[PDB]
Amino acid sequence: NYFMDISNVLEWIIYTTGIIFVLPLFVEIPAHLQWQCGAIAVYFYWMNFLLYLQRFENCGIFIVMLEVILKTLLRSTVVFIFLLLAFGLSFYILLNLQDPFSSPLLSIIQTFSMMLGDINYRESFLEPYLRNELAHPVLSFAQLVSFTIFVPIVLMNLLIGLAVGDIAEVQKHASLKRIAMQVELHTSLEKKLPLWFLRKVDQKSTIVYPNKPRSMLFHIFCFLFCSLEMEILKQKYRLKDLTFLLEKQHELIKLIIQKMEIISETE
Amino acid sequence: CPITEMIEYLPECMKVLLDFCMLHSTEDKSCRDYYIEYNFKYLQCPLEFTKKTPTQDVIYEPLTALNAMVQNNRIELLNHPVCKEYLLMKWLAYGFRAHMMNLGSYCLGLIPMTILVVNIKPGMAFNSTGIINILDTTNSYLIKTCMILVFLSSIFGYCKEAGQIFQQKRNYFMDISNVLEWIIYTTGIIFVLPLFVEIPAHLQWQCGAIAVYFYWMNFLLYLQRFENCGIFIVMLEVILKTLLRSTVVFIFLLLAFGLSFYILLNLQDPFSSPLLSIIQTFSMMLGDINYRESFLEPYLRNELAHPVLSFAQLVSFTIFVPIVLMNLLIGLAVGDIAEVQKHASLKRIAMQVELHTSLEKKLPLWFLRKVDQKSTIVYPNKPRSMLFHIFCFLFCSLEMEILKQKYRLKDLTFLLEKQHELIKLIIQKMEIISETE
Ligand SMILES: CCCCCCCC/C=C\CCCCCCCC(=O)O[C@H](COC(=O)CCCCCCCCCCCCCCC)COP(=O)([O-])OCC[N+](C)(C)C
Ligand SMILES: CCCCCCCC/C=C\CCCCCCCC(=O)O[C@H](COC(=O)CCCCCCCCCCCCCCC)COP(=O)([O-])OCC[N+](C)(C)C
Ligand SMILES: *CC(=O)N(CCCOC)c1nc(-c2ccc(OC)cc2)cs1
Repeated sequence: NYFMDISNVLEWIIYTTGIIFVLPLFVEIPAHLQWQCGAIAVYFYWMNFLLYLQRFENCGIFIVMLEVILKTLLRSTVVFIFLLLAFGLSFYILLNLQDPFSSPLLSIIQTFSMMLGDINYRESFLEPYLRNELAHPVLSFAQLVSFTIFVPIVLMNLLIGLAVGDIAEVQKHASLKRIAMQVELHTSLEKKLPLWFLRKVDQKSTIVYPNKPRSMLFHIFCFLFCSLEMEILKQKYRLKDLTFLLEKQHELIKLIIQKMEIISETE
Repeated sequence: CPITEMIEYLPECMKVLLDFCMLHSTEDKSCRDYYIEYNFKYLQCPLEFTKKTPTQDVIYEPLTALNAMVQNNRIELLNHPVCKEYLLMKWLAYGFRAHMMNLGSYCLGLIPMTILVVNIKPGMAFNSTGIINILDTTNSYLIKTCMILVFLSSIFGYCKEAGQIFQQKRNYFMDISNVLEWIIYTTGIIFVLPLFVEIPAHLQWQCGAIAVYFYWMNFLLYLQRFENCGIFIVMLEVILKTLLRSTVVFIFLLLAFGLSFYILLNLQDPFSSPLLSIIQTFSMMLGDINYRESFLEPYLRNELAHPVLSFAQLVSFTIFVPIVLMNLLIGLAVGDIAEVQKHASLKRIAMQVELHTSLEKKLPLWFLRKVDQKSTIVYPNKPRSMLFHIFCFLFCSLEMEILKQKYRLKDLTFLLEKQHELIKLIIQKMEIISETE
C-alpha cells in the first residue's frame, strides 16, 4: 500500500546515496562518484526535512499551500512542454549561428531560461542586427515580439491567478485544518502504544492556576511558538408548526358551524 | 416531453427517478461475484427520432436528457453515477476511436517535420538523395520517407479543407483554426518541394521556420477535447482576449515613450532609428531598463545631451509602464481566472457532452444500432484489465429555500382568509338572547 508514496522514495534515495558517499572507509571509490553522490544526498536531506515540519502548528499550513500550488503546476506541465517546444525549435531555426542556439536541446533550455523575462535583447537580437549577422531579420523580430507577448506576460499571469485562487481556498479553512492535523496525529500515534502505558500516562482532570506563572527556556519557547442557513432552517421549522396548528383550528371552526343552533336567522 | 420538464422544474424528483435505475445484486460488498447494474432507459429518446426523416417531421438532438441537464445547470444530476457510467459507455462505444483517428491523422504530419528539422543543420539545401553543401548520404532513406509523409499529409489536408469549403458555405470565415491550417499546409508544402522543383535554400528554411512554429502552436487546440487539459486552454483563451482588448492603450503609451527616448537618446546605438527605439521600449517593458549602460555611464562621460530631462524621463517610465500597467494586467488575469474557475466542473462535462452530441449526428444509423447498449454491469470487487494502470496514472442554495418559504407563507395566508370568512358567517347567523342592548 506504500508504493504510491513519495516520502518512501525520498528515503530510499537519501539512504542509498548517503551509503555511497561514505563507503571509502571500507572500499576505495574514485572521488568523482563520491562527490556526485554527496551532491544528491545533501540536496535531498534538506529537501525531505520540510516534510517533518508538517507536524508542527506554526509551519504546516505553508507546506500544505506549497503542496497545492505544486500539484497545480504539475497539471499545467503539458501546456508548458508544447508551448516551450514550439518557441525553442523556432529559435533554433532562426538563430542558429549563435552559441546559445547551437543545439536543439540547448535552445530549449535557453527558452526555458528566457521564460522569466531575461530576454537578452541587446546581446542576441540588436547587436547581431547592426552587424548584418542575422539571417531573416524581420521574421526574427516578429518571433521576439510574439514570444514576449505569450510566455512572460500571459502564462506567468495565469500561474499567478491560479496560485491566488488556491491560496484563498486553503485559507478559507485553515483553523479547522490545523486542529484536524493535530488530532489525527494523536489518534494515529495512540493506536500503536501498549494499553498499560496508556493506563499509566493518562489523566482525567487538570488544575490550572491563572495567577501563578508557569515555569527562561519556557519563555524562549513561547516566544518561538508565537450562519444564515441555520437561522432560515429554524424559520422553516417554526412556520411548519404554525401551519399545522392553524389547520387544527380551522377544523374546530367547521365543527362549530356544524353543531350551531340557528333560530330567528333562517331563510 | 415530461423528462425534460422534470429536469427543468423539479430536479430532486429526477434524482429519485435515477435512483430507481441503479440495481444492487446481492447487497454484499465483500463478494467477488457481486455486481451492480446501470439501466439507461430514461436518458435518451429512441434513435429513430434523432435522424431527419421525411415521415417524422419532428426531430430530437441525441443525448436528450443530458443536453437538458446541461442547459439548466443541474450539476448535481450530472455527478450522479448513472450519468457518469452513461458517458463512460458512450466514450468507449465510438468516441475514443474517432478521437484517436482524428489525432493520428494530424500527428502523421506533425512528427516527420520535427524529425526532418532536428536531423538536418539549418541553412543547407537538402534533396531526396541528401544534403547539398558534394552530397551527404547515410540519412537519405529517412529523409526521403519523411518528406513524402509531409507532402501527402499536406495534400490530404487540402482535400479535407476544400471539402469543408464546399460544405460549410462561408460560415467558417470567422475562424482562426481554418487559417492556421491554411498556413501550416501551404508552408509545409513549400518546405518539401525540392523533391520536385529546385528552390533556393533561403526560402526553404524561411518556410520551415514558420511551419515548425505553427504545427506545435496549432497542436494545443487538440488538447481541448481532453478532460485533464482543456480548462487551461480556455483560461489562456480568456486572458489572451483581454490582452487584445488592452492593445490600443499599449500602442499609444508605448509610442509616447518610444518617440521620447528616440529624441533624447539619439547618439546611442539602440535608439538610432525610431522603429528600433519602439522595439527597445517594448523590451524595456518587463523591467530590463539597462540603467548603468544607457543612463549612468554616458552621464559620467558627458555624453548625454539634456541630462535632467533624461533622468526625469527615466523615472516617469519606471513609474508608468513596469509598475502600473503590469499590475493592471495581473489584476485582470486574477479576475478572469476566478470567473472561469467559478464554473469549471460544469464546463468540463458540457464540453464532453457537446463533443459526443456533435459527433453522433454524422454517423449512419445502422452503426448506431450496432454499437449502442442499454445496460451495463459493473463488478466492484474484480479489478479492471499494466497499460491500463499507466493510463490511469496519466489520467489522474439559500434562494430555493427562501422560495419554498414564500410558497408556504402564501398557502398560509390563503387558508387564514377562508377561516376569517367562516367566522364572519358565524357572527351573521348567531342567536343572541339575554345579551342584547
Ligand atoms: C525544459 C524543461 C521544462 C520542464 C518543466 C516541467 C514542469 C513540472 C513541475 C513540477 C511537477 C512535479 C513535482 C514533483 C513532486 C511534487 C509532489 C509533492 O511533493 O507533493 C506532496 C507533498 O507536497 C509538499 O508540500 C512537499 C514538498 C517537498 C517535496 C520536494 C521534492 C522535489 C525534488 C525533485 C527534484 C529532482 C531533481 C534532481 C536533480 C539532481 C507529496 O505528494 P502527496 O502524496 O500528495 O502527499 C503525501 C505527503 N506525505 C503524507 C508524504 C507527507
Ligand atoms: C511594438 C509591438 C507592440 C505589440 C503589442 C500587441 C499586443 C496584442 C496581443 C495579442 C492579441 C492578438 C492574439 C491573436 C489570436 C488570439 C485568439 C485565440 O487564439 O483565441 C481563441 C482560442 O484561444 C486559445 O486558447 C488558443 C491559443 C493558441 C493560438 C495561438 C496562435 C497565435 C500565433 C500568432 C503569432 C504570429 C507571429 C508570426 C511570426 C513568425 C480563438 O478564437 P475563438 O474563435 O474565440 O475560439 C475558437 C476556438 N476553436 C473553436 C477554433 C477551438
Ligand atoms: C423526453 C425523452 O427523452 N423521452 C423519454 C424516453 C423514455 O421512454 C421510452 C422521449 N420519449 C419519446 C417517445 C416517443 C414515441 C415512442 O414510440 C413508442 C417512444 C418514445 C420521445 S422523447
